[PDB]
Amino acid sequence: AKMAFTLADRVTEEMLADKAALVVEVVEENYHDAPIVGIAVVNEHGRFFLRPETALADPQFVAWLGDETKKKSMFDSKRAAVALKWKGIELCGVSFDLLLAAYLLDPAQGVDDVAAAAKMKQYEAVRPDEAVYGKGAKRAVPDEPVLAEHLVRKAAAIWELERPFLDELRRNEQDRLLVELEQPLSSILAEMEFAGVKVDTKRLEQMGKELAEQLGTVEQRIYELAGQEFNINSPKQLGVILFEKLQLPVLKKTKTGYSTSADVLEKLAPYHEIVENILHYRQLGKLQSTYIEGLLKVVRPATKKVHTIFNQALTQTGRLSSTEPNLQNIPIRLEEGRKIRQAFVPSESDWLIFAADYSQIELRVLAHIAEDDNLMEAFRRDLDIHTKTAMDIFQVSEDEVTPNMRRQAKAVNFGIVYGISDYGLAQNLNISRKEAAEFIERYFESFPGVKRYMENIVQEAKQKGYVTTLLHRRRYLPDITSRNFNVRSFAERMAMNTPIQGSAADIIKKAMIDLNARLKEERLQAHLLLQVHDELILEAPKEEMERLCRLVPEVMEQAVTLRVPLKVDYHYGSTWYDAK
DNA sequence: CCTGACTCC
DNA sequence: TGGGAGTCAGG
Repeated sequence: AKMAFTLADRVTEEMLADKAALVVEVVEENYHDAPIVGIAVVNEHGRFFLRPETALADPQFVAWLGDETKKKSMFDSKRAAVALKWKGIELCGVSFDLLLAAYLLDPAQGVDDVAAAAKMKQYEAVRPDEAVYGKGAKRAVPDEPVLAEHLVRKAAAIWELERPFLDELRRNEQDRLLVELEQPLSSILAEMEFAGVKVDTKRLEQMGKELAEQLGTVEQRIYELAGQEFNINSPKQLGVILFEKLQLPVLKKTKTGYSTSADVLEKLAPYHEIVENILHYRQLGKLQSTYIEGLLKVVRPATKKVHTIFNQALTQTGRLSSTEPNLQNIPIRLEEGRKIRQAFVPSESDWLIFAADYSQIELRVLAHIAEDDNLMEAFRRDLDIHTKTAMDIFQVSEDEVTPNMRRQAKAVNFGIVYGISDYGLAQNLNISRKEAAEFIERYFESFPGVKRYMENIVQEAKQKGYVTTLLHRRRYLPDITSRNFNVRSFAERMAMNTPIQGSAADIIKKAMIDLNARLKEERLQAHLLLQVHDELILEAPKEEMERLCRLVPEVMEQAVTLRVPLKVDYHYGSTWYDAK
């Protein structure tokens, strides 16, 4: 705990070396248009702290930040990059991101500050951010000498930890996953977040006004049916109405009381008509609270854009997540909610939304990894995979598959990927459990390679302690040999599912990198707006639709080569709603 | 604050 | 007794 550093008043030349650890500190969790509170640089020549007002107005330092040949090691470079974009400054030459390095080494550690990464290599000459800034209403930037030391210690940590982290990644055969996939993707996500998505607020506000009316009507219908007013949004009060007043059967309990889950309420419809009304109300209520009000609260009013933050270092499987607002859970399944998408529009006149989605990428990945002959052959023929499973399960010709049979078979196909049990499948489909069990037993008899994969992958997890994806992402599963059935079983389902979900994540991430390259190469104005796990959303001048119709699916389908084809569907239109 | 509701993949 | 997420109101 004896670290010399220079608290500089102006920028000097020795601060602009062609390799440095750089800290551009943004303390607000949402870094969009957020203040930069301080800057640290550590390099061959020493350690430096700079005041943003100085350094970000210094044409020399700004030149250095944007010089691609001046290499920077950072932690969470996307945060710095975006915060600098809001200040009108370009950051290039980031060659190492410790956040992403830590994430690839072990997603379970939940590393979100430099101290937590440093802990992976027993480096303790740096403090947690929460310790320096405090939490909640106590959160605050400390006095300059304290801030400065903290920023410098974070930079010094990055400086000393780069080699050890790269050394383990390389030993794990994950170094390319970092340098050629995650770090390039970070820059692309930075572009997407900063560009944002334009919102039709007049349309959203009108929809909210009508929703309020409808909510009120449904609400009063519910009180009439219930014979009493209560808070419908309180599972506790609801549970009293349903299971005590109306004496409906109790199908499930949770740790706190009667369950009122959608699954449960659906099964109560043969008993009382009120449950259907209540489901409708809770649906409409979430629309109003989250997709009207919540969304309007985060729109930047002068530009009418919303700027999500894609968390790249959070999920245990390699997926992104999306926050403040979450733009990866915009309604689509019910027409009532789907119309929310009418409010998501192009950012320029005479532009259109272009949405491209992988068809059944998880099942194609399963087919590939399990190398199951019958499943691979179906995909090579582009036979409807749900129709095919229905034929095997029910043992019928293709022309005998009722839409109900296909409905059930779809539930089987997707459920196998999550390790569904017969209980779960019976409840999902609301069918006989004896029958549900027979569906699963017949599925594995028809796709024996999948059965072998599920057995082999759990054996692998037990022997190695972790499972891996196509592009060498890992997930450690230290509970896989627990003597406790629930704990062990959950870990076995993670072993089964993670190579599937995680490889699908790998593939779309690489597609984004390849797509951006192709877009720039061809000087197209089109650009990415969102990723939604197995979907990519873009906007572009209307003139460019013809090109994207060929280019986007092609790049997505060719991202990796599997033993089965990848297939991508696509649509475009005047709003996200219309891109279907 | 957690829990259980809704939303998405 | 179904894998991975985030936000919301109620309590």
